[PDB]
Amino acid sequence: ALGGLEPGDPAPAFQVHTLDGMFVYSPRNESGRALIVHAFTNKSAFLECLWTWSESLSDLLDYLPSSTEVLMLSMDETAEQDALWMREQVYRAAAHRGKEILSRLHFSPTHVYNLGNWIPRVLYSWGCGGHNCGLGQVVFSSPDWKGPVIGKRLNARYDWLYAHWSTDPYRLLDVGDGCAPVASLKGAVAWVSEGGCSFFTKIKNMEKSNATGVLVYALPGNNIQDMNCKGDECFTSLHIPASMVHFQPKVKEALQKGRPVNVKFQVTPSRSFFFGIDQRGVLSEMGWFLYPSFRFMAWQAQWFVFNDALLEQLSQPAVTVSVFDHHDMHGNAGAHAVVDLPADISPYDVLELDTSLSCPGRRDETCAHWDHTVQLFVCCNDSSPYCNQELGRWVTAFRRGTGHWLTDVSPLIPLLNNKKCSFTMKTAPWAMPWMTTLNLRFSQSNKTERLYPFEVMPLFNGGTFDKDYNRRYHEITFSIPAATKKVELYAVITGHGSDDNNCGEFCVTSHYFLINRSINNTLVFEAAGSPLGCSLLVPKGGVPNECGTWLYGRGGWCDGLQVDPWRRDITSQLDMSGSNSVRYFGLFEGRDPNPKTDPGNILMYSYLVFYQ
Amino acid sequence: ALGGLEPGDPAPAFQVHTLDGMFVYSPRNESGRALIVHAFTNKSAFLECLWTWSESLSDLLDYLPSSTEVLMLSMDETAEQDALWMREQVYRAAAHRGKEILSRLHFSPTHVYNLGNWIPRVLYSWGCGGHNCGLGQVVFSSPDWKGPVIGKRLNARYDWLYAHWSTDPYRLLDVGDGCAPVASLKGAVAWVSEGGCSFFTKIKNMEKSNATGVLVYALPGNNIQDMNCKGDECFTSLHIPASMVHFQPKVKEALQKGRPVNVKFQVTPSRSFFFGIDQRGVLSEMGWFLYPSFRFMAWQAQWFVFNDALLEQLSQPAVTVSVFDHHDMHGNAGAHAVVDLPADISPYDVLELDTSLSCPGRRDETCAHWDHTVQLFVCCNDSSPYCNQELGRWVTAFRRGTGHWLTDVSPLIPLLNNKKCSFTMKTAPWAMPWMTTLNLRFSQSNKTERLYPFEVMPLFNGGTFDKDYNRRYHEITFSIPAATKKVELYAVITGHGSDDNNCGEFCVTSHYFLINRSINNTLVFEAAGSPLGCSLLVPKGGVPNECGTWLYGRGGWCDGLQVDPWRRDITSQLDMSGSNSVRYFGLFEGRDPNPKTDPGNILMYSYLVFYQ
Ligand SMILES: *[C@@H]1O[C@H](CO[C@@H]2O[C@@H](C)[C@@H](O)[C@@H](O)[C@@H]2O)[C@@H](O[C@@H]2O[C@H](CO)[C@@H](O)[C@H](O)[C@H]2NC(C)=O)[C@H](O)[C@H]1NC(C)=O
Ligand SMILES: *[C@@H]1O[C@H](CO[C@@H]2O[C@@H](C)[C@@H](O)[C@@H](O)[C@@H]2O)[C@@H](O[C@@H]2O[C@H](CO)[C@@H](O)[C@H](O)[C@H]2NC(C)=O)[C@H](O)[C@H]1NC(C)=O
Ligand SMILES: *[C@@H]1O[C@H](CO)[C@@H](O[C@@H]2O[C@H](CO)[C@@H](O)[C@H](O)[C@H]2NC(C)=O)[C@H](O)[C@H]1NC(C)=O
Ligand SMILES: *[C@@H]1O[C@H](CO)[C@@H](O[C@@H]2O[C@H](CO)[C@@H](O)[C@H](O)[C@H]2NC(C)=O)[C@H](O)[C@H]1NC(C)=O
Ligand SMILES: *[C@@H]1O[C@H](CO)[C@@H](O)[C@H](O)[C@H]1NC(C)=O
Ligand SMILES: *[C@@H]1O[C@H](CO)[C@@H](O)[C@H](O)[C@H]1NC(C)=O
Ligand SMILES: *[C@@H]1O[C@H](CO)[C@@H](O)[C@H](O)[C@H]1NC(C)=O
Ligand SMILES: *[C@@H]1O[C@H](CO)[C@@H](O)[C@H](O)[C@H]1NC(C)=O
Repeated sequence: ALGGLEPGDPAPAFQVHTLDGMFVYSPRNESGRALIVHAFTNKSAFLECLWTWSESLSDLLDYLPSSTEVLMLSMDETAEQDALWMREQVYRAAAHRGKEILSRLHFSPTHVYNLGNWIPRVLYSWGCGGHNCGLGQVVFSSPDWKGPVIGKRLNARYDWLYAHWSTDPYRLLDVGDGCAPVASLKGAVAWVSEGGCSFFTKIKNMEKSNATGVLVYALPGNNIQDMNCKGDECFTSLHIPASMVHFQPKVKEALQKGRPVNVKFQVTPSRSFFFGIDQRGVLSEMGWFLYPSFRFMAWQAQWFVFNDALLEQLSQPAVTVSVFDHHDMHGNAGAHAVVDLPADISPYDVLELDTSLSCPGRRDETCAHWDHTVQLFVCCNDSSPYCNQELGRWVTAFRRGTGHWLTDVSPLIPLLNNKKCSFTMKTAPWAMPWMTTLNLRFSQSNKTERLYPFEVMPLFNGGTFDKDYNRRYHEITFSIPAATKKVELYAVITGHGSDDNNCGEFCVTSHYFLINRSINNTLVFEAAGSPLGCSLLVPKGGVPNECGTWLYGRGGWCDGLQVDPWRRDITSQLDMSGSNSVRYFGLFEGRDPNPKTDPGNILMYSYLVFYQ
Repeated sequence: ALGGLEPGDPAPAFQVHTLDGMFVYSPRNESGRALIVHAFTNKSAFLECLWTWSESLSDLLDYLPSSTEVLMLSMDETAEQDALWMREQVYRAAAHRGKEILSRLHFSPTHVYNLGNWIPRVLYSWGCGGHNCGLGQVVFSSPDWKGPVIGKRLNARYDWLYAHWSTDPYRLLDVGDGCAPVASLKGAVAWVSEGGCSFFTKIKNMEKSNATGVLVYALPGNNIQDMNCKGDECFTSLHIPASMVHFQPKVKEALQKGRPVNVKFQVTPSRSFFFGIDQRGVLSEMGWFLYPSFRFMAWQAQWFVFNDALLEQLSQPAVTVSVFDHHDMHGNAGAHAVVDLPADISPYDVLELDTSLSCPGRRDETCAHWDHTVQLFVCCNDSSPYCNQELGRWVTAFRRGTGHWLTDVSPLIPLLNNKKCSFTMKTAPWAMPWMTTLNLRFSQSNKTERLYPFEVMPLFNGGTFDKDYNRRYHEITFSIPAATKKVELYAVITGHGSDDNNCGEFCVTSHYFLINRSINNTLVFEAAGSPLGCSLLVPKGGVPNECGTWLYGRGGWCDGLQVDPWRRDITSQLDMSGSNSVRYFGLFEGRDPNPKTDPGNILMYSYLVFYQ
């Protein structure tokens, strides 16, 4: 019944009533605007802050694409008033700003249990149970009270306090504002009031007072806020959890009486608050929301656009060779396959890889909970140096299986020196299983002065980022073959791990390919270490709304995205008729690395390509 | 997260608050009382009638086992009052009756969105979308009204009106009581008021007035009722649908004004209203509810008991041989396998078959929507008559995959005359795929005077139930081998199809095995044709709450249950030293069948077994 209501299936047509009229969705054979259906409920402080926080509304008005529509439903019994409240909030935010986006926003006062469509089934069956998704509740219990008092809570920013609450009951002690250290609480959760001083200061003072946790209650008539640091506050690390709730007269009266009070934290599973329909009418999951900002939706929308632009590229003329079709990957072997390439790949001067790393199930919940590198090695002649050489590199997403990327690896065509070859896609041995689908697309460029690769010589590999990292690399002297018109450097470099300086994965590390000991060739990961360095690559293929730190700018790569190779032309630098020398070296802050604890890692694959 | 929350997985421990105290469920290594969790919502007239209809409460108080517990939650915002209302209704029903059952009923005033447990996830993810499950709603729309009016509706009894509503909009005409024929409505749904005359009379008069449907509105302050016939009314067949709703002043005022009024019918998907935990802590689906009566729960509970009693039997000492392990079945081939039986099965005088017919997925929604016969044939020597002979017969359930039966087929042991044999489980070729798991259990009986079968001779087969049915059967003359102490008749007979007399599947047909033309041997399907003939076999293995007419008493079989063979001893009738004659014949009402239209079918497999 109702057809397929799982990710990847088409979205059946439907009709809804809204303050502006009848909103009708009908599948089309063409590509149109993507849709985002959002279900709002007053029982979650996450959505309340989403719709009340000015930053979230500004992000929605600014970063939302111009080719996306949003529909809002209310699962609460006050849907009629809830829709009007949301519309008023949006209009007030858009005041003295753009107003075209309003035409793409629709608010349905209809009750969820009266739609008469397939939407409630999707909302119920697409349960999130993850980051900032799932009603977080706080239960206050006292012997005097005949029953508990249940309220909403919003956990602090994921990037500030990594400590998590425990299901075991806690105590509760009144500490007023909480920004002045007290004698001691003896492992009793603090009951503090927002305002007066800083939030970070409150948490720090409570931790210094021997407190297992803190609970900020908003003053009457106020709203919950997202707890986060500001500059100097973030360097300091706090090892206790915290959350913000509303004000309850009962707990205050009990504390004044001196009666014991206990507090418990729970996560009640809820219904999906977001689900998207792609530009082609395909149902898609919107991932997780790390913190209450509408930006997470916009990024998802951006991805949809890219996906469409991707699906148009694959439809173009090209010779397709399928290597993997949902082939399972896990362990050392990973995914091994053997293919028979066309008889003659010489005319094809362009080679691309279309890759899709999905999970065993359609839903994202059945995916790996970590990001692990993936490498594609190719072997066509064991008696040649090209065997087991890396052809492409990718990075998995945090519990997402919608990844679909296209990478240009044309200069590595000479590695395929045999009509029959073997391809091995490998990841971390201890990684959870994945399902890889890979296709090689051969094509001829539109360039008039077409050039064809004929030789690929590996230059240097990676290694541990230690003080001896640059001591293992020696100058390579090579002579250029005749009938050569162009020389290129093709290097795939990625830093991993953390050290005293958080280097490797979050390091601004420079890599130099000195040529003829006379000219530099620099690759720098400037975006590394930035809070949102990897958030700008979603239009380019990055998978957004991942269950992890997918926003941090990494060194040379990003989560849920292929590693775009670094290609440089050095035909001018080299002496086309004579010998040349090349030497690699990596540096940090302009000096060799000196990691005293937990040294990082550098995975590199470098090649020198000669064109006819 | 939350472990496995699908059918067949264990139920994690949990705690809930109720008017009587703290209800705690903790898995145990032993077997205890089964549990039934029911979610109630005021938005469904089905549950409202369930909790307001006296018949349903009486059925709950009478047929509910004494080893079952029921917990009730309310998904509505009035849970506190809803639980008290349910408790008051139950107590009033139990007045002047038994009160022990009350100790096994618990009512939780806690809101569903505040449980803090795994129950809401199951309720949301176990969507029903089927018979009398899924909010049936009626939408009244008029040009004068700025918005539609949505109300609850309860479709008439499934066994009375098979006509179904259409998603297309209808009209609405006021016809008062509706038990007096009018001029004509011209394909306009009738708007009638309950009371004054009979419901069947109202529907008949409306159909005679050229009406596409009828809608009964209950008087203000009244409640919806289940539409059904009474004796003479049921013989007559009506080809239009009908439903009962509440009274709306707006539609009445509009009709008085003469303004056009349109009515539409929809089915909004909802959350699961019932889910059960077996005696061993395994989550189990409760199937569908054909009409609003609590009996459907009780039957399910009964099944649980049987299941436990079944699982204890399998744990007993026995030689187990697995033939199928979730082997797929579909098409003509069905499921074919080859097994190597023990070296010597002579000492094992008892042979049983443990069978489980599940679906491709754990959920019942992925199951076949029809009941189809299943037969197990065995071949051990192509040069022997025993090849391709039937060993066991089963009947699938309407969209249920919890079937697990144990059938005694010991007299058919001689069919296994070779250590290696081939087993073929076959169903209707056009049937949806199933997954069969079969095990043969050999055991030695506790009887002191043990007897061992050594010869099985087929006697007669089935055929089409026509006037020539008995003309194709001739007397079989057989001589008994020496060293024989007992002779048995083992016949598996099943009627199928319908005819002018509804014979075959719903026929009281007698089968006679005349022996030596001197003594009868009668098998009669007395329960055939009864409304609840097959409802009494749930404790014996019948799968209850099927998506079909599983309550009707069939001829010699029942839905979701094995066909228990008919075994009779005739050692006295036969001349142990001499020849004997046997002749089969089937009769209806004491006479040969004379089906003028759509003749039925009789599937029979008969054997004469000789014991040492
Ligand atoms: C190739 O570059 C290296 C490294 O210099 C880096 O880039 C410079 C522009 C500057 O930012 C340095 O701090 C970087 O480390 C050159 O060798 C180094 O040159 C620097 C001065 O630029 C000197 O202090 C170091 O001792 C040199 N050696 C090292 C770092 O090992 C090199 O000269 C460049 N090649 C050329 C210009 O042909
Ligand atoms: C075996 O039974 C048949 C069938 O009789 C049936 O059972 C009877 C008790 C009675 O209910 C009949 O109406 C049933 O049909 C006997 O043969 C028939 O006997 C009936 C009278 O009982 C007679 O009218 C029929 O013509 C007979 N023949 C038929 C129905 O084909 C038969 O005699 C029985 N065998 C015995 C007693 O040894
Ligand atoms: C969402 O729920 C919160 C929490 O109940 C509501 O917050 C209330 O807001 C009103 C209006 O400012 C205050 O008077 C109350 O004191 C607040 N707390 C309560 C009622 O507990 C909030 O209004 C709700 N939002 C919507 C749109 O209904
Ligand atoms: C379930 O919903 C129905 C339909 O709304 C309620 O029926 C109402 O019952 C009251 C009390 O007898 C009447 O006064 C109303 O006229 C009825 N119809 C309405 C309100 O539309 C019924 O009470 C509800 N049950 C519970 C337990 O809340
Ligand atoms: C916290 O407890 C520790 C236990 O070792 C104690 O040394 C310390 O002084 C306490 N700090 C307070 C009460 O601020
Ligand atoms: C590998 O290359 C060598 C080069 O001498 C060639 O002789 C050999 O046949 C090649 N092997 C295959 C399997 O193509
Ligand atoms: C119903 O319509 C049919 C159309 O053939 C007509 O013959 C019949 O008289 C009508 N019956 C009524 C209006 O009762
Ligand atoms: C079948 O039975 C016959 C009886 O003569 C015997 O000769 C033959 O070997 C048997 N076949 C098998 C496969 O057991």
